[PDB]
Amino acid sequence: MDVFMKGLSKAKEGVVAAAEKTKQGVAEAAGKTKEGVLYVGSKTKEGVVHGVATVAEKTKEQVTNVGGAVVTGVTAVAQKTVEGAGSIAAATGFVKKDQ
Amino acid sequence: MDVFMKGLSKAKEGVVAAAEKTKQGVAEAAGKTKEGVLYVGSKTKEGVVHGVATVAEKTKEQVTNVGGAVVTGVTAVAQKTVEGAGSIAAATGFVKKDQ
Amino acid sequence: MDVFMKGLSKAKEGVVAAAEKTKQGVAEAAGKTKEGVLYVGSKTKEGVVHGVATVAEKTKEQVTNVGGAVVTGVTAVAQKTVEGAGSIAAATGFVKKDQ
Amino acid sequence: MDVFMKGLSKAKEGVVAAAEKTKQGVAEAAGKTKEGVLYVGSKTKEGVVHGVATVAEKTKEQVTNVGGAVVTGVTAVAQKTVEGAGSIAAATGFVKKDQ
Amino acid sequence: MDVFMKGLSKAKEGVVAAAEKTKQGVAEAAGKTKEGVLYVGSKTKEGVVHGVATVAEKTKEQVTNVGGAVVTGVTAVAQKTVEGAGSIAAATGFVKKDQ
Repeated sequence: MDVFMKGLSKAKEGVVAAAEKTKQGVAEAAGKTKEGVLYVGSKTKEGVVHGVATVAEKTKEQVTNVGGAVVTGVTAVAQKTVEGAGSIAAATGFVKKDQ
Repeated sequence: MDVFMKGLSKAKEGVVAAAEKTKQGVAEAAGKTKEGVLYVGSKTKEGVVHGVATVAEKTKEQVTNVGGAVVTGVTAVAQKTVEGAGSIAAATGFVKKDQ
Repeated sequence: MDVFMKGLSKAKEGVVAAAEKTKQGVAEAAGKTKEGVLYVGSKTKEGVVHGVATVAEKTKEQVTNVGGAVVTGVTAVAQKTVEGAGSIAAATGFVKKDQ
Repeated sequence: MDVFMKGLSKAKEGVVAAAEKTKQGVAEAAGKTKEGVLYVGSKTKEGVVHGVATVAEKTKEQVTNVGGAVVTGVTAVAQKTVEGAGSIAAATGFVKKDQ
Repeated sequence: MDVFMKGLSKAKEGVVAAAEKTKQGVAEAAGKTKEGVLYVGSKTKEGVVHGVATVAEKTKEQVTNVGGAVVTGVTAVAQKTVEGAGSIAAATGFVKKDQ
Protein backbone atom coordinates (compact mmCIF):
# COMPACT_ATOMS: atom_id res chain seq x y z
CA MET A 1 0.00 0.00 0.00
CA ASP A 2 3.19 2.08 0.01
CA VAL A 3 4.76 0.86 -3.26
CA PHE A 4 7.59 3.15 -4.33
CA MET A 5 10.65 3.15 -6.59
CA LYS A 6 13.87 4.98 -5.77
CA GLY A 7 12.30 7.42 -3.34
CA LEU A 8 12.15 7.91 0.41
CA SER A 9 9.18 6.76 2.51
CA LYS A 10 8.16 7.58 6.08
CA ALA A 11 11.73 8.17 7.17
CA LYS A 12 13.90 10.80 8.83
CA GLU A 13 17.34 12.15 7.89
CA GLY A 14 17.70 9.85 4.88
CA VAL A 15 19.45 10.39 1.57
CA VAL A 16 19.09 8.54 -1.73
CA ALA A 17 21.48 8.77 -4.67
CA ALA A 18 21.00 6.91 -7.94
CA ALA A 19 23.38 7.38 -10.88
CA GLU A 20 22.53 5.24 -13.90
CA LYS A 21 24.54 5.14 -17.14
CA THR A 22 26.40 8.24 -15.95
CA LYS A 23 29.47 8.83 -18.09
CA GLN A 24 31.95 11.13 -16.31
CA GLY A 25 35.11 11.96 -18.20
CA VAL A 26 34.89 9.08 -20.65
CA ALA A 27 36.19 9.05 -24.22
CA GLU A 28 33.69 7.10 -26.29
CA ALA A 29 34.50 6.47 -29.95
CA ALA A 30 32.31 4.29 -32.16
CA GLY A 31 33.06 3.90 -35.84
CA LYS A 32 30.40 1.67 -37.35
CA THR A 33 28.97 0.92 -40.76
CA LYS A 34 25.50 -0.50 -40.05
CA GLU A 35 23.54 -0.12 -36.80
CA GLY A 36 20.01 -1.18 -37.57
CA VAL A 37 20.03 -1.87 -41.27
CA LEU A 38 16.97 -3.91 -42.25
CA TYR A 39 16.61 -5.11 -45.85
CA VAL A 40 13.51 -6.83 -47.23
CA GLY A 41 13.79 -8.15 -50.77
CA SER A 42 16.18 -5.35 -51.69
CA LYS A 43 19.23 -5.91 -53.89
CA THR A 44 22.01 -3.65 -52.61
CA LYS A 45 25.61 -3.12 -53.72
CA GLU A 46 27.11 -0.76 -51.14
CA GLY A 47 30.75 -0.32 -50.20
CA VAL A 48 32.79 1.79 -47.78
CA VAL A 49 36.40 2.96 -47.75
CA HIS A 50 38.40 4.29 -44.79
CA GLY A 51 41.82 5.00 -46.22
CA VAL A 52 43.07 4.78 -49.80
CA ALA A 53 41.20 2.81 -52.44
CA THR A 54 41.60 2.10 -56.15
CA VAL A 55 38.28 0.59 -57.18
CA ALA A 56 37.02 -0.36 -60.63
CA GLU A 57 34.66 -2.65 -62.51
CA LYS A 58 37.13 -3.25 -65.36
CA THR A 59 40.70 -2.10 -65.90
CA LYS A 60 43.95 -3.00 -67.64
CA GLU A 61 46.50 -1.74 -65.07
CA GLN A 62 45.90 -0.63 -61.50
CA VAL A 63 48.87 0.78 -59.59
CA THR A 64 48.73 1.95 -55.98
CA ASN A 65 51.83 3.47 -54.39
CA VAL A 66 51.54 4.31 -50.69
CA GLY A 67 54.87 6.03 -50.25
CA GLY A 68 53.83 7.87 -47.11
CA ALA A 69 51.32 6.70 -44.53
CA VAL A 70 47.66 5.70 -44.46
CA VAL A 71 46.47 5.89 -40.85
CA THR A 72 42.85 4.99 -40.14
CA GLY A 73 40.85 3.49 -37.32
CA VAL A 74 38.56 4.30 -34.42
CA THR A 75 40.47 5.78 -31.49
CA ALA A 76 39.39 6.57 -27.93
CA VAL A 77 41.94 8.12 -25.58
CA ALA A 78 41.33 8.75 -21.89
CA GLN A 79 44.30 10.92 -20.92
CA LYS A 80 44.88 12.20 -17.39
CA THR A 81 41.30 12.11 -16.13
CA VAL A 82 42.17 13.58 -12.73
CA GLU A 83 45.35 15.59 -12.29
CA GLY A 84 46.15 16.99 -8.91
CA ALA A 85 43.44 16.85 -6.29
CA GLY A 86 39.74 16.93 -7.08
CA SER A 87 37.27 14.12 -7.48
CA ILE A 88 34.85 12.51 -9.90
CA ALA A 89 32.00 11.40 -7.67
CA ALA A 90 28.70 9.75 -8.54
CA ALA A 91 25.82 8.49 -6.41
CA THR A 92 27.01 10.23 -3.26
CA GLY A 93 25.09 10.87 -0.06
CA PHE A 94 25.64 11.28 3.65
CA VAL A 95 23.85 12.18 6.87
CA LYS A 96 26.77 13.84 8.66
CA LYS A 97 25.34 14.65 12.08
CA ASP A 98 28.49 15.63 13.96
CA GLN A 99 28.03 16.70 17.57
CA MET B 1 -2.31 3.74 -1.81
CA ASP B 2 0.87 5.84 -1.74
CA VAL B 3 2.49 4.64 -5.00
CA PHE B 4 5.33 6.95 -6.01
CA MET B 5 8.42 6.99 -8.22
CA LYS B 6 11.62 8.82 -7.34
CA GLY B 7 10.00 11.24 -4.92
CA LEU B 8 9.80 11.70 -1.17
CA SER B 9 6.80 10.53 0.88
CA LYS B 10 5.72 11.32 4.44
CA ALA B 11 9.28 11.92 5.58
CA LYS B 12 11.41 14.54 7.29
CA GLU B 13 14.86 15.91 6.41
CA GLY B 14 15.27 13.64 3.40
CA VAL B 15 17.07 14.21 0.11
CA VAL B 16 16.77 12.39 -3.21
CA ALA B 17 19.20 12.64 -6.11
CA ALA B 18 18.78 10.80 -9.40
CA ALA B 19 21.19 11.30 -12.29
CA GLU B 20 20.40 9.17 -15.35
CA LYS B 21 22.45 9.11 -18.55
CA THR B 22 24.29 12.21 -17.32
CA LYS B 23 27.39 12.83 -19.41
CA GLN B 24 29.82 15.12 -17.57
CA GLY B 25 33.01 15.98 -19.41
CA VAL B 26 32.84 13.12 -21.88
CA ALA B 27 34.19 13.12 -25.43
CA GLU B 28 31.73 11.17 -27.55
CA ALA B 29 32.60 10.56 -31.21
CA ALA B 30 30.45 8.39 -33.47
CA GLY B 31 31.25 8.03 -37.14
CA LYS B 32 28.62 5.80 -38.70
CA THR B 33 27.25 5.07 -42.14
CA LYS B 34 23.78 3.63 -41.49
CA GLU B 35 21.77 3.98 -38.26
CA GLY B 36 18.25 2.90 -39.09
CA VAL B 37 18.33 2.24 -42.80
CA LEU B 38 15.30 0.19 -43.84
CA TYR B 39 15.00 -0.98 -47.45
CA VAL B 40 11.92 -2.71 -48.88
CA GLY B 41 12.26 -4.01 -52.43
CA SER B 42 14.65 -1.19 -53.29
CA LYS B 43 17.74 -1.72 -55.45
CA THR B 44 20.48 0.55 -54.11
CA LYS B 45 24.10 1.10 -55.17
CA GLU B 46 25.55 3.45 -52.55
CA GLY B 47 29.17 3.90 -51.56
CA VAL B 48 31.17 6.00 -49.09
CA VAL B 49 34.77 7.18 -49.00
CA HIS B 50 36.72 8.50 -46.01
CA GLY B 51 40.16 9.24 -47.38
CA VAL B 52 41.47 9.05 -50.94
CA ALA B 53 39.64 7.09 -53.62
CA THR B 54 40.10 6.40 -57.32
CA VAL B 55 36.80 4.89 -58.42
CA ALA B 56 35.59 3.95 -61.89
CA GLU B 57 33.28 1.67 -63.82
CA LYS B 58 35.79 1.09 -66.64
CA THR B 59 39.36 2.26 -67.12
CA LYS B 60 42.64 1.39 -68.81
CA GLU B 61 45.15 2.64 -66.21
CA GLN B 62 44.49 3.73 -62.63
CA VAL B 63 47.43 5.14 -60.67
CA THR B 64 47.23 6.28 -57.05
CA ASN B 65 50.30 7.81 -55.41
CA VAL B 66 49.95 8.62 -51.71
CA GLY B 67 53.26 10.36 -51.21
CA GLY B 68 52.17 12.17 -48.08
CA ALA B 69 49.63 10.97 -45.54
CA VAL B 70 45.97 9.96 -45.53
CA VAL B 71 44.73 10.11 -41.94
CA THR B 72 41.10 9.20 -41.29
CA GLY B 73 39.07 7.67 -38.50
CA VAL B 74 36.73 8.45 -35.63
CA THR B 75 38.59 9.91 -32.66
CA ALA B 76 37.46 10.67 -29.12
CA VAL B 77 39.97 12.23 -26.72
CA ALA B 78 39.30 12.82 -23.03
CA GLN B 79 42.25 15.00 -22.00
CA LYS B 80 42.77 16.26 -18.46
CA THR B 81 39.17 16.15 -17.26
CA VAL B 82 39.98 17.59 -13.83
CA GLU B 83 43.14 19.62 -13.33
CA GLY B 84 43.89 21.00 -9.93
CA ALA B 85 41.14 20.83 -7.35
CA GLY B 86 37.45 20.90 -8.20
CA SER B 87 35.00 18.08 -8.65
CA ILE B 88 32.63 16.48 -11.11
CA ALA B 89 29.75 15.33 -8.93
CA ALA B 90 26.47 13.68 -9.87
CA ALA B 91 23.57 12.40 -7.79
CA THR B 92 24.70 14.12 -4.60
CA GLY B 93 22.73 14.73 -1.43
CA PHE B 94 23.22 15.12 2.29
CA VAL B 95 21.38 15.98 5.49
CA LYS B 96 24.27 17.64 7.33
CA LYS B 97 22.78 18.43 10.74
CA ASP B 98 25.90 19.41 12.66
CA GLN B 99 25.38 20.45 16.28
CA MET C 1 2.32 -3.74 1.80
CA ASP C 2 5.51 -1.68 1.75
CA VAL C 3 7.03 -2.93 -1.53
CA PHE C 4 9.85 -0.66 -2.66
CA MET C 5 12.88 -0.68 -4.97
CA LYS C 6 16.13 1.13 -4.21
CA GLY C 7 14.60 3.60 -1.77
CA LEU C 8 14.51 4.11 1.98
CA SER C 9 11.56 3.00 4.13
CA LYS C 10 10.60 3.84 7.71
CA ALA C 11 14.19 4.42 8.74
CA LYS C 12 16.40 7.05 10.35
CA GLU C 13 19.83 8.38 9.36
CA GLY C 14 20.13 6.06 6.36
CA VAL C 15 21.84 6.56 3.01
CA VAL C 16 21.42 4.70 -0.27
CA ALA C 17 23.77 4.90 -3.24
CA ALA C 18 23.23 3.02 -6.49
CA ALA C 19 25.57 3.45 -9.47
CA GLU C 20 24.66 1.30 -12.47
CA LYS C 21 26.63 1.17 -15.73
CA THR C 22 28.52 4.28 -14.59
CA LYS C 23 31.56 4.84 -16.78
CA GLN C 24 34.07 7.13 -15.05
CA GLY C 25 37.21 7.93 -16.99
CA VAL C 26 36.94 5.04 -19.42
CA ALA C 27 38.19 4.99 -23.00
CA GLU C 28 35.65 3.03 -25.02
CA ALA C 29 36.41 2.37 -28.69
CA ALA C 30 34.17 0.19 -30.86
CA GLY C 31 34.87 -0.23 -34.55
CA LYS C 32 32.17 -2.46 -36.00
CA THR C 33 30.69 -3.22 -39.39
CA LYS C 34 27.22 -4.62 -38.62
CA GLU C 35 25.32 -4.21 -35.34
CA GLY C 36 21.77 -5.26 -36.05
CA VAL C 37 21.73 -5.97 -39.75
CA LEU C 38 18.65 -8.01 -40.67
CA TYR C 39 18.23 -9.23 -44.26
CA VAL C 40 15.10 -10.95 -45.58
CA GLY C 41 15.32 -12.29 -49.11
CA SER C 42 17.72 -9.51 -50.08
CA LYS C 43 20.73 -10.09 -52.33
CA THR C 44 23.53 -7.84 -51.10
CA LYS C 45 27.13 -7.33 -52.26
CA GLU C 46 28.67 -4.97 -49.73
CA GLY C 47 32.33 -4.53 -48.84
CA VAL C 48 34.41 -2.42 -46.46
CA VAL C 49 38.02 -1.27 -46.49
CA HIS C 50 40.07 0.08 -43.58
CA GLY C 51 43.47 0.77 -45.06
CA VAL C 52 44.68 0.51 -48.66
CA ALA C 53 42.76 -1.46 -51.25
CA THR C 54 43.10 -2.21 -54.96
CA VAL C 55 39.75 -3.70 -55.94
CA ALA C 56 38.44 -4.67 -59.36
CA GLU C 57 36.05 -6.96 -61.19
CA LYS C 58 38.47 -7.60 -64.07
CA THR C 59 42.04 -6.47 -64.67
CA LYS C 60 45.26 -7.39 -66.45
CA GLU C 61 47.85 -6.13 -63.93
CA GLN C 62 47.31 -4.98 -60.36
CA VAL C 63 50.31 -3.58 -58.50
CA THR C 64 50.23 -2.39 -54.89
CA ASN C 65 53.36 -0.87 -53.37
CA VAL C 66 53.13 -0.01 -49.67
CA GLY C 67 56.47 1.71 -49.28
CA GLY C 68 55.49 3.57 -46.15
CA ALA C 69 53.01 2.43 -43.52
CA VAL C 70 49.35 1.45 -43.39
CA VAL C 71 48.21 1.66 -39.77
CA THR C 72 44.60 0.79 -39.00
CA GLY C 73 42.63 -0.68 -36.13
CA VAL C 74 40.39 0.15 -33.21
CA THR C 75 42.34 1.64 -30.32
CA ALA C 76 41.32 2.46 -26.75
CA VAL C 77 43.92 4.02 -24.45
CA ALA C 78 43.37 4.67 -20.75
CA GLN C 79 46.36 6.84 -19.83
CA LYS C 80 46.99 8.14 -16.32
CA THR C 81 43.44 8.07 -15.01
CA VAL C 82 44.36 9.56 -11.63
CA GLU C 83 47.55 11.56 -11.26
CA GLY C 84 48.41 12.98 -7.90
CA ALA C 85 45.73 12.87 -5.23
CA GLY C 86 42.02 12.96 -5.97
CA SER C 87 39.53 10.16 -6.32
CA ILE C 88 37.08 8.55 -8.69
CA ALA C 89 34.25 7.46 -6.41
CA ALA C 90 30.93 5.82 -7.23
CA ALA C 91 28.08 4.59 -5.05
CA THR C 92 29.32 6.34 -1.92
CA GLY C 93 27.45 7.01 1.31
CA PHE C 94 28.05 7.45 5.00
CA VAL C 95 26.32 8.37 8.24
CA LYS C 96 29.28 10.03 9.97
CA LYS C 97 27.90 10.87 13.41
CA ASP C 98 31.08 11.85 15.23
CA GLN C 99 30.68 12.95 18.85
CA MET D 1 4.65 -7.48 3.59
CA ASP D 2 7.85 -5.44 3.48
CA VAL D 3 9.32 -6.71 0.18
CA PHE D 4 12.13 -4.46 -1.00
CA MET D 5 15.12 -4.52 -3.35
CA LYS D 6 18.39 -2.71 -2.65
CA GLY D 7 16.90 -0.22 -0.20
CA LEU D 8 16.88 0.32 3.55
CA SER D 9 13.95 -0.77 5.75
CA LYS D 10 13.04 0.10 9.33
CA ALA D 11 16.66 0.67 10.31
CA LYS D 12 18.90 3.30 11.87
CA GLU D 13 22.32 4.61 10.81
CA GLY D 14 22.57 2.27 7.82
CA VAL D 15 24.23 2.74 4.45
CA VAL D 16 23.75 0.86 1.19
CA ALA D 17 26.06 1.02 -1.82
CA ALA D 18 25.47 -0.87 -5.05
CA ALA D 19 27.76 -0.47 -8.06
CA GLU D 20 26.80 -2.64 -11.03
CA LYS D 21 28.72 -2.79 -14.32
CA THR D 22 30.64 0.31 -13.23
CA LYS D 23 33.65 0.84 -15.47
CA GLN D 24 36.20 3.13 -13.79
CA GLY D 25 39.31 3.91 -15.78
CA VAL D 26 38.99 1.00 -18.19
CA ALA D 27 40.19 0.92 -21.79
CA GLU D 28 37.61 -1.04 -23.76
CA ALA D 29 38.31 -1.73 -27.44
CA ALA D 30 36.03 -3.91 -29.56
CA GLY D 31 36.67 -4.36 -33.25
CA LYS D 32 33.95 -6.58 -34.65
CA THR D 33 32.41 -7.37 -38.01
CA LYS D 34 28.95 -8.74 -37.18
CA GLU D 35 27.10 -8.30 -33.87
CA GLY D 36 23.53 -9.34 -34.52
CA VAL D 37 23.43 -10.08 -38.22
CA LEU D 38 20.34 -12.10 -39.08
CA TYR D 39 19.86 -13.35 -42.65
CA VAL D 40 16.70 -15.06 -43.92
CA GLY D 41 16.86 -16.43 -47.45
CA SER D 42 19.26 -13.66 -48.47
CA LYS D 43 22.24 -14.28 -50.75
CA THR D 44 25.07 -12.02 -49.58
CA LYS D 45 28.64 -11.54 -50.80
CA GLU D 46 30.23 -9.17 -48.31
CA GLY D 47 33.90 -8.75 -47.48
CA VAL D 48 36.03 -6.63 -45.14
CA VAL D 49 39.65 -5.49 -45.23
CA HIS D 50 41.75 -4.14 -42.36
CA GLY D 51 45.13 -3.47 -43.90
CA VAL D 52 46.28 -3.76 -47.50
CA ALA D 53 44.31 -5.74 -50.06
CA THR D 54 44.59 -6.51 -53.77
CA VAL D 55 41.23 -8.00 -54.69
CA ALA D 56 39.86 -8.98 -58.08
CA GLU D 57 37.43 -11.27 -59.86
CA LYS D 58 39.81 -11.94 -62.78
CA THR D 59 43.38 -10.83 -63.43
CA LYS D 60 46.56 -11.78 -65.25
CA GLU D 61 49.20 -10.51 -62.78
CA GLN D 62 48.72 -9.34 -59.21
CA VAL D 63 51.75 -7.94 -57.40
CA THR D 64 51.73 -6.72 -53.80
CA ASN D 65 54.89 -5.20 -52.33
CA VAL D 66 54.71 -4.32 -48.64
CA GLY D 67 58.07 -2.62 -48.31
CA GLY D 68 57.14 -0.73 -45.18
CA ALA D 69 54.70 -1.85 -42.51
CA VAL D 70 51.03 -2.80 -42.31
CA VAL D 71 49.95 -2.56 -38.68
CA THR D 72 46.34 -3.41 -37.85
CA GLY D 73 44.41 -4.86 -34.95
CA VAL D 74 42.22 -3.99 -32.00
CA THR D 75 44.22 -2.49 -29.14
CA ALA D 76 43.26 -1.65 -25.57
CA VAL D 77 45.89 -0.08 -23.31
CA ALA D 78 45.39 0.60 -19.61
CA GLN D 79 48.41 2.75 -18.75
CA LYS D 80 49.10 4.07 -15.26
CA THR D 81 45.56 4.03 -13.90
CA VAL D 82 46.54 5.53 -10.54
CA GLU D 83 49.75 7.53 -10.23
CA GLY D 84 50.67 8.96 -6.89
CA ALA D 85 48.03 8.88 -4.19
CA GLY D 86 44.31 8.98 -4.87
CA SER D 87 41.80 6.19 -5.16
CA ILE D 88 39.30 4.58 -7.48
CA ALA D 89 36.50 3.51 -5.16
CA ALA D 90 33.17 1.89 -5.92
CA ALA D 91 30.35 0.69 -3.69
CA THR D 92 31.64 2.45 -0.59
CA GLY D 93 29.82 3.15 2.66
CA PHE D 94 30.48 3.61 6.34
CA VAL D 95 28.79 4.57 9.60
CA LYS D 96 31.78 6.22 11.28
CA LYS D 97 30.46 7.09 14.73
CA ASP D 98 33.67 8.07 16.50
CA GLN D 99 33.33 9.19 20.11
CA MET E 1 6.98 -11.22 5.38
CA ASP E 2 10.19 -9.19 5.20
CA VAL E 3 11.60 -10.50 1.89
CA PHE E 4 14.41 -8.27 0.65
CA MET E 5 17.37 -8.35 -1.74
CA LYS E 6 20.65 -6.56 -1.10
CA GLY E 7 19.21 -4.04 1.35
CA LEU E 8 19.25 -3.48 5.10
CA SER E 9 16.35 -4.54 7.35
CA LYS E 10 15.50 -3.64 10.94
CA ALA E 11 19.13 -3.08 11.86
CA LYS E 12 21.40 -0.45 13.37
CA GLU E 13 24.82 0.83 12.25
CA GLY E 14 25.01 -1.52 9.28
CA VAL E 15 26.62 -1.08 5.88
CA VAL E 16 26.09 -2.98 2.64
CA ALA E 17 28.35 -2.85 -0.41
CA ALA E 18 27.70 -4.77 -3.61
CA ALA E 19 29.95 -4.39 -6.66
CA GLU E 20 28.94 -6.58 -9.61
CA LYS E 21 30.81 -6.76 -12.92
CA THR E 22 32.76 -3.66 -11.88
CA LYS E 23 35.74 -3.16 -14.17
CA GLN E 24 38.33 -0.87 -12.54
CA GLY E 25 41.41 -0.12 -14.58
CA VAL E 26 41.04 -3.04 -16.96
CA ALA E 27 42.19 -3.15 -20.58
CA GLU E 28 39.57 -5.11 -22.50
CA ALA E 29 40.21 -5.83 -26.18
CA ALA E 30 37.90 -8.02 -28.25
CA GLY E 31 38.48 -8.49 -31.95
CA LYS E 32 35.72 -10.71 -33.29
CA THR E 33 34.14 -11.51 -36.63
CA LYS E 34 30.68 -12.86 -35.74
CA GLU E 35 28.88 -12.39 -32.41
CA GLY E 36 25.29 -13.42 -33.00
CA VAL E 37 25.14 -14.18 -36.69
CA LEU E 38 22.02 -16.20 -37.49
CA TYR E 39 21.49 -17.46 -41.05
CA VAL E 40 18.31 -19.17 -42.26
CA GLY E 41 18.41 -20.56 -45.78
CA SER E 42 20.80 -17.81 -46.85
CA LYS E 43 23.74 -18.46 -49.18
CA THR E 44 26.60 -16.21 -48.06
CA LYS E 45 30.16 -15.75 -49.34
CA GLU E 46 31.80 -13.37 -46.88
CA GLY E 47 35.48 -12.96 -46.11
CA VAL E 48 37.65 -10.83 -43.82
CA VAL E 49 41.28 -9.71 -43.97
CA HIS E 50 43.42 -8.35 -41.13
CA GLY E 51 46.78 -7.71 -42.73
CA VAL E 52 47.88 -8.02 -46.35
CA ALA E 53 45.86 -10.02 -48.86
CA THR E 54 46.09 -10.81 -52.57
CA VAL E 55 42.71 -12.29 -53.43
CA ALA E 56 41.28 -13.29 -56.80
CA GLU E 57 38.82 -15.58 -58.53
CA LYS E 58 41.15 -16.27 -61.47
CA THR E 59 44.71 -15.19 -62.18
CA LYS E 60 47.87 -16.17 -64.05
CA GLU E 61 50.54 -14.89 -61.63
CA GLN E 62 50.12 -13.70 -58.05
CA VAL E 63 53.18 -12.30 -56.30
CA THR E 64 53.22 -11.06 -52.71
CA ASN E 65 56.41 -9.54 -51.29
CA VAL E 66 56.29 -8.63 -47.60
CA GLY E 67 59.66 -6.95 -47.34
CA GLY E 68 58.78 -5.03 -44.20
CA ALA E 69 56.38 -6.12 -41.49
CA VAL E 70 52.71 -7.06 -41.24
CA VAL E 71 51.68 -6.79 -37.59
CA THR E 72 48.08 -7.62 -36.70
CA GLY E 73 46.19 -9.03 -33.76
CA VAL E 74 44.04 -8.14 -30.78
CA THR E 75 46.09 -6.63 -27.97
CA ALA E 76 45.19 -5.76 -24.38
CA VAL E 77 47.86 -4.19 -22.18
CA ALA E 78 47.42 -3.48 -18.48
CA GLN E 79 50.46 -1.33 -17.68
CA LYS E 80 51.21 0.00 -14.21
CA THR E 81 47.69 -0.01 -12.79
CA VAL E 82 48.72 1.51 -9.46
CA GLU E 83 51.94 3.49 -9.21
CA GLY E 84 52.92 4.94 -5.89
CA ALA E 85 50.32 4.89 -3.15
CA GLY E 86 46.59 5.00 -3.78
CA SER E 87 44.07 2.23 -4.01
CA ILE E 88 41.53 0.61 -6.29
CA ALA E 89 38.76 -0.43 -3.92
CA ALA E 90 35.40 -2.04 -4.61
CA ALA E 91 32.61 -3.22 -2.33
CA THR E 92 33.95 -1.44 0.73
CA GLY E 93 32.19 -0.71 4.00
CA PHE E 94 32.90 -0.23 7.67
CA VAL E 95 31.27 0.75 10.95
CA LYS E 96 34.29 2.41 12.57
CA LYS E 97 33.02 3.30 16.04
CA ASP E 98 36.26 4.28 17.75
CA GLN E 99 35.98 5.42 21.36
